[PDB]
Amino acid sequence: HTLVWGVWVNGVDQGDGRNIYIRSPPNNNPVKNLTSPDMTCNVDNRVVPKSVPVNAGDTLTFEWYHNTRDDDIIASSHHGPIAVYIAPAASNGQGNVWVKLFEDAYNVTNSTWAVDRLITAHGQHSVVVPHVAPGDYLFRAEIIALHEADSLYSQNPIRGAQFYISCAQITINSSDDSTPLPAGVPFPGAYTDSTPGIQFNIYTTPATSYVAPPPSVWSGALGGSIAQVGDASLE
Ligand SMILES: OC[C@H]1O[C@@H](O[C@H]2[C@H](O)[C@@H](O)[C@H](O[C@H]3[C@H](O)[C@@H](O)[C@H](O)O[C@@H]3CO)O[C@@H]2CO)[C@H](O)[C@@H](O)[C@@H]1O
Ligand SMILES: *[C@@H]1O[C@H](CO)[C@@H](O)[C@H](O)[C@H]1NC(C)=O
Ligand SMILES: [Cl-]
Ligand SMILES: [Cl-]
Ligand SMILES: [Cl-]
Ligand SMILES: [Cl-]
Ligand SMILES: [Cl-]
Ligand SMILES: [Cl-]
Ligand SMILES: [Cu+2]
Repeated sequence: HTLVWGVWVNGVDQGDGRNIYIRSPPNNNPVKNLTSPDMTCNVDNRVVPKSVPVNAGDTLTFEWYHNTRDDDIIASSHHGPIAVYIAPAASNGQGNVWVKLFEDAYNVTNSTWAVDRLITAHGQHSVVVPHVAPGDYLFRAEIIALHEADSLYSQNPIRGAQFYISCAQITINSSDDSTPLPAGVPFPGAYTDSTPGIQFNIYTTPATSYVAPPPSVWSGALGGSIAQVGDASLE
């Protein structure tokens, strides 16, 4: 159970975005139904009044939290991967529009899942804004918590993989459109019961064995990381 508080751009806090430039749901409950429209941008998908201005090559940092800003972020039990996708705003997230910019699952060196390092990063993880067409976009940040992913929600609705999905409204201003956005995947639709990484037992399978759900990261993606860029406690 975790939500996005806001974003930073090039290490500068853009301020509380909840229901402002983040299409925030009313609480931190997970989405579990892979076929539901809630898979797109969570349970309250509507246009919010602001869109964060960025340029290609900028660092866009999502900041997550549990109950209050810069708290425990997400429960430590929620081991799992993190992804970020992009789609044009005009889609409203519908169709085959979502392009993957970032994926982190398990890091063998450090023996840590993406979620583990998200906590250590005070909720912060980033992508570099790609050289796509200037305009309005949705950035869909997705945490998958696997602590009940031994089961399938479709089979047992009290268990299953848990999705913490947040959509940020981002306006790309300066960009040469040298890497125009390719075809994407639909949400709901891309993840099914047979998809690698949706049904997995973290308690008996080695994490080195884990395969995150496709699609793969777009070759035009410019970078990303799970790491603190800024100190909220000084805000
Ligand atoms: O169900 C057993 C599993 O519980 C996990 O903890 C979650 C609780 O089940 C869940 O009810 C609680 O929801 C809280 C939420 O954290 C809080 O922010 C909000 O204000 O109130 C909700 C209650 O309405 O969330 C926790 C995770 O934070 C354990 O993590 C898991 O190991 C255990 O198996
Ligand atoms: C999952 O979502 C589908 C598509 O909206 C819906 O028809 C179905 O009833 C949902 N499942 C549950 C258990 O609510
Ligand atoms: Cl839970
Ligand atoms: Cl659900
Ligand atoms: Cl860090
Ligand atoms: Cl550019
Ligand atoms: Cl579907
Ligand atoms: Cl980065
Ligand atoms: Cu939770």
